[PDB]
Amino acid sequence: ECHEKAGDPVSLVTGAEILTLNDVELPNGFVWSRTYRSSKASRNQGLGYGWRHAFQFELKEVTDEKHNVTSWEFISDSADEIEFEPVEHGSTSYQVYVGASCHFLNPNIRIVTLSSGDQYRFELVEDIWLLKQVRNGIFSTFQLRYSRNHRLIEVAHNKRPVLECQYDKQGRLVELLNAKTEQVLTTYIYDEQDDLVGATNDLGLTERYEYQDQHLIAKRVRPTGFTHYFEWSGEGSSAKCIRNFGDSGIYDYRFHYEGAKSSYSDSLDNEWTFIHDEQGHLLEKSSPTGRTWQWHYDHLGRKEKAVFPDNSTTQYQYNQQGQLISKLHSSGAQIQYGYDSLGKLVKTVSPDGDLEKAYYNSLGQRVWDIDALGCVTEYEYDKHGQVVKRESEDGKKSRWWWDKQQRLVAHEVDGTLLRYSYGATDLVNGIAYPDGCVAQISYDDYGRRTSIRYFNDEDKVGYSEEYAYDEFSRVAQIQTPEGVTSYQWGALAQQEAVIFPDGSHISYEYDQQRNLTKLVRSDGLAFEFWYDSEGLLSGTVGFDGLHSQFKYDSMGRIIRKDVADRTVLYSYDDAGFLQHIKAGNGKNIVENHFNYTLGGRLTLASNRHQTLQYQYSSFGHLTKRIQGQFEIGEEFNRVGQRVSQTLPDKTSFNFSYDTNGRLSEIRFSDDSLPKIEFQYDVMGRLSVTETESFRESKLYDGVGRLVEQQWSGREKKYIYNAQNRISSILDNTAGATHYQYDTLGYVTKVSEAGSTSTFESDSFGNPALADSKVMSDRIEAYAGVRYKYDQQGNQVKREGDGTVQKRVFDALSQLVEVHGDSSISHYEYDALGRRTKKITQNGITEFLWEGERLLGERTADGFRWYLYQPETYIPLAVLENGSIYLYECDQVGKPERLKDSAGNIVWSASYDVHGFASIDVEEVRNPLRFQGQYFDQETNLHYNLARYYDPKLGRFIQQDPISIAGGINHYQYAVNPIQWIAPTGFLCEEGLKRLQQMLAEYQAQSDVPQEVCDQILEAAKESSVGE
Repeated sequence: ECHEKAGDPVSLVTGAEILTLNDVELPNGFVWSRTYRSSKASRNQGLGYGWRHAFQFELKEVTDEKHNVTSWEFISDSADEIEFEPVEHGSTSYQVYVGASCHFLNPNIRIVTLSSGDQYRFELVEDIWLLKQVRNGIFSTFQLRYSRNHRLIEVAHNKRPVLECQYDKQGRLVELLNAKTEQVLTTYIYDEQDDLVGATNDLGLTERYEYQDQHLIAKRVRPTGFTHYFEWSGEGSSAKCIRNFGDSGIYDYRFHYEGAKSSYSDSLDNEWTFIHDEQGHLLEKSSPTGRTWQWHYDHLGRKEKAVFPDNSTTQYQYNQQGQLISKLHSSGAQIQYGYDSLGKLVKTVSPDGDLEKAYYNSLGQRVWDIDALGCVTEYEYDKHGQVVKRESEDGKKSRWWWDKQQRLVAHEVDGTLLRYSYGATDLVNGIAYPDGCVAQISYDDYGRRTSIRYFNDEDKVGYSEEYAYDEFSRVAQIQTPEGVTSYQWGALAQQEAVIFPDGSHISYEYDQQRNLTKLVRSDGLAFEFWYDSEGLLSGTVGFDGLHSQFKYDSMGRIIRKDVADRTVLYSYDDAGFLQHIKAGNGKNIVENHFNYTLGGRLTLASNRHQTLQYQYSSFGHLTKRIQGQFEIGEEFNRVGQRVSQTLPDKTSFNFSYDTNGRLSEIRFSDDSLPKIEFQYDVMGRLSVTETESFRESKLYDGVGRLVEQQWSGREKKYIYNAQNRISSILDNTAGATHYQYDTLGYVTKVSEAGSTSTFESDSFGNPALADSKVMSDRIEAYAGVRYKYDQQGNQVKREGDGTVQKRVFDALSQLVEVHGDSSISHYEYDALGRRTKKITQNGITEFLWEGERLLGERTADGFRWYLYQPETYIPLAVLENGSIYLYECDQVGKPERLKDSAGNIVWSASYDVHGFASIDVEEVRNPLRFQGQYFDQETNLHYNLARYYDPKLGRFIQQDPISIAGGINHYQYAVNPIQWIAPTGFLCEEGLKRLQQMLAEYQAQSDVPQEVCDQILEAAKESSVGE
């Protein structure tokens, strides 16, 4: 038995049907669900026959005729029973092969700690044990109260009631109140028979249920529609449900029994086999493709060994207490857990040798937390049992404030101290930031968010955002200052269509089993998907072809891509990691080599051009980077911070942190270079950079947008339009630039001098100039330049004004050579996909990488290192020939000015709208154009991390391996290069991130849904492997 689309996973071979539905959900951790069970559907308590809410716990005490108890029965959801033996006071039961325990604190207090991590504190009143505490999480608890009659009412959230039960005089519940501005939420409906028939949700949704003859579910009708039918072949609790009819996306679900095995059909003619023993123990599970899972028990009720489809075994080892002690994998490492006398997880050992432990108080509070890297965290609770401090080592201590109503009044992380304010109900309507900004939220009468309005005093800045929902439960329209966006769902949360401004529409066509089949745009181009019998992506077709194969393994891992020209031939370590990659295109082999240890920490990535060996000392932190003939060390502190990074040039600059755990001082070891100091803002943003000869200060209007920059001799101001876009840039050194955009985010025209520039484009980023010529998505002619592509979709030939340039790549779609008129260049890449050596006519250039960003280079004239911001890719204070040169970057991070510590500027340049830089004063070269971009002059290109960007055309010259998961346009760099940085190539984002942007709700729409996006990301491992 297993999961099916027309219901819930089956819990018994006899055909026990389960149905879990959530009635109400609160956005603070509260939920009210219900569970139905076809088996044992002859008892009625609370709801109808078989229905049970999540707060029904009895803990009965079984008695016999001899006036002896000898048994305590604990009943949980889905009719699960556990038997505990009677013990004396101050002792526990230590139940076997279930992993539970029954602690007896006092004669009226019991604690039932299950294997999940709950406590279930029960209290005796006169003769029966009623549930009083749940403690389903670390901070989420549930308090229960009872009246003179034994009925559950007044459910609370750790201090305060948020729901009711409103029991009826008949003996059931019909309506659920709110205990605060009382209003109907569920209004259960009952017929003359004792069985749940109608739901009648608060928003008007009515879900009907009809039982055939014996309170067994025969049909169910959702409020939107797509009813589901049921048929049975037995009587009573021994009835086997067969032929589960579906109507939304499924149309066939057959179940066949044979007494010893069970076969399950599907709507795509796919059957799974299940073979059980004489009991409910699952022995074998067979897939229609050939994958077989096997289980072997220890003749005690618990599992002992598991066998996967591949030739591997996983064994378990318990103790005399019935808890899981160790789990060992075949030809690998093992995991070891350790519990306390109560039965909660207290210690866990990782396969890499890093232990994680904690401590639980006598009231369930967790204190003295220690992570894997090593950090003592001290928890502090108030009189009401809520964390107030959560203090770690070296700052990183939060602060929480509560009122008489025990509501979140103030929360602090690193010094923000933002305040919250609630309205007339238990919902926060106002947020006050320490910079003066105030964000108000306006809701509707159904408790949903409708409007958000930001406003700041003494500056007159702010905007608004609005949302409009659909008929039943979905979002229909979102109105932002940029524009309006509409959505159309397929009555099953599928979003059949999305509508973007300027008349843009994207349609999604699904198929059976609810799989994304086709994505159609407005111009007729379609992206097609094809799945196999296993539900995985078996093929993809882009807007211009590019067929794929996507071969998988017996465990669910991709083996080869084979996208119409070249396979990758992935080879795994046979333990859970990648080992080898061999790609080929026209007699071109790369032969990458990967080595991994038990639990990560590869420490090795071998290639034909590099070695890339790493070293770890202790606590799981890296301490040595050995790249080719270069060695970089580290001096990680006992608290986890890193200081005194040693370089092969014997520089070894030291770091010094301050309160709240932030970088505050950088002191070189040369004893001749001055130190650079940083000063952050109350909001947590870097504001001042101070040095004896360089003072930089960036200001903010009070909302989170950068407005003014000063460098003690030069000032830059930015003026935004009504659409929250950079409109005017005024530099103190005789400069005024104005931008004008279209209805979308693209730029239409720019004016910087007596001459102006104009651009035209459609709603998909393609150029719409008078001389632009594109076939489907690639540019064939632009500004008199002819581009000749290949079968893959990469710029191969470029014909400009009397100049022809050819480009040749490798089998990994990486540019390896470029031929021109008199300049032939070659490039070398390592196993991580980064450029390590450049061979040109000028000389040999070597690059050193530190993670994802570049760190220094060697141009055969000495050593020069590049420094960046603490947590930003903006370069600053480059070190060369024992001299520090300070940079001056704009709001995007493009270095335009560079000056030594003497008062005179040594490098000056100016950038255009397309990213090209015209240099006028050049004494010290600066090949950095954007954040993480390297500028090649011999080819006049930009290289972020794996792709070449063209500053003249304004977009990349090749498609990324996650093009479908990145955006609708495979060549678009960004919608506008004024507010987007897009580091490391793909995955563009905003350059400046504001804290107020976290309050806005999710857009609930993407270019590709999460499932297909994850399936695409997992299918491309050659570009996602790192450290």
